[PDB]
Amino acid sequence: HHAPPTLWSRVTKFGSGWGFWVSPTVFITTTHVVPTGVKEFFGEPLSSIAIHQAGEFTQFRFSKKMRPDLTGMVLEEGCPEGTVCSVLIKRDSGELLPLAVRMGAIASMRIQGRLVHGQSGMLLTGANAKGMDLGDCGAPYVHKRGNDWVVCGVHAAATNTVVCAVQA
Repeated sequence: HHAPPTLWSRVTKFGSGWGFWVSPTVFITTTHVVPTGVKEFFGEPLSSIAIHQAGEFTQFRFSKKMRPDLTGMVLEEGCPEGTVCSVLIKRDSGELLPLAVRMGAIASMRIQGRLVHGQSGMLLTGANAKGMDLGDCGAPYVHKRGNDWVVCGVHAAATNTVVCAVQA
């Protein structure tokens, strides 16, 4: 399943990586790419943003509609084992690079001394261009269930194995 243009339009440069608009008001990213010592995100003051973060997953809920062009989509805490997700990687040039990954177990993992609630996966070589393999932290892990796309994690770590941070 190819991610449609509106789905890619949710992937947004943020901090030292990327994040993803789940809805007009909800933005998700990986905690370690979030800038510190700032007074605003996307021009909105801290006092107008509800933060929900843990385990390398960060969610922002803005008090104002920031992306009213978007429908609200489902964010899930990971996905069933064996799901094939696409990691929606974008280059600075705007080139789109969906990377297929076979997902494994949701688990608690220590990664470089930080507690990560995440899901491991293995890149699906057979579903990516030859040689297309491992600043992309925060890219969303998505999959299509029935008629709807679901987001289930944000890119956090890699070595042919990857980990997305997850949160409900």
